[PDB]
Amino acid sequence: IVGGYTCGANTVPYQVSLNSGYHFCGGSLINSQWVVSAAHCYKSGIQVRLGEDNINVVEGNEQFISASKSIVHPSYNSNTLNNDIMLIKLKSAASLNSRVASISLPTSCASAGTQCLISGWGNTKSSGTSYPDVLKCLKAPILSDSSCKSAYPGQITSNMFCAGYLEGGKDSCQGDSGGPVVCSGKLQGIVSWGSGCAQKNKPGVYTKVCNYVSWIKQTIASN
Ligand SMILES: NC(=[NH2+])c1ccc2[nH]c(-c3ncccc3[O-])nc2c1
Ligand SMILES: [Ca+2]
Repeated sequence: IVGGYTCGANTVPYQVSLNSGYHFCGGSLINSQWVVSAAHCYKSGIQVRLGEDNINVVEGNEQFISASKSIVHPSYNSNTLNNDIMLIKLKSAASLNSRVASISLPTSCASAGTQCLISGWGNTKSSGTSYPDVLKCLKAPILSDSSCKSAYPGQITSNMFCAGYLEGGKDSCQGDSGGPVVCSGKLQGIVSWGSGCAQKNKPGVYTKVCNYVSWIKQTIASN
């Protein structure tokens, strides 16, 4: 997260870290056995880490559970990143409490102007790599579709939305991929891509979760 602040241990109880010997992506807990992340974060050998704050120290509240299966959306395109969403089922359910909690799926899409919270352990520099130990937060608004399409002409599908600051300085970055964009208590986006990090006129692009709620409910219901 570039231009963000330290969230505070366990203030974001639905944030998960996807780990394969190191942190590589974020994700959101939506029920005690399912996590939603981005299809480009897929790999085998994923351990889901819940109740995390400092990812390099065990401090208490952490739950490490291995993933039983990862379901990348059947229509995910790795060249356009359209349908960039993946569901991970956990080997055992997580114990929920106030430090580990699920986030709700939306009942409607959000409008531009809505302010949202983006969090993650990804890069905090736009030029160079500086990964934090603790979780960083950034509050960003959803931009209008014209500013998003004018920024990435021909690269935005209707399953993507832009959120961020056109003046630059604040944005999500690598390491944040797969993580949450929560607005008014609902999971509205997933960190998917952007051109560099925090660059002027290059806002972040997120998977528009409101378009996958029926798919998520049907896939969890049949697995
Ligand atoms: N500007 C953003 N909001 C953003 C978000 C996620 C990213 N992930 C990446 C990224 N991911 C994997 C390898 C290199 C990257 O620059 N760039 C990213 C940029
Ligand atoms: Ca820790």
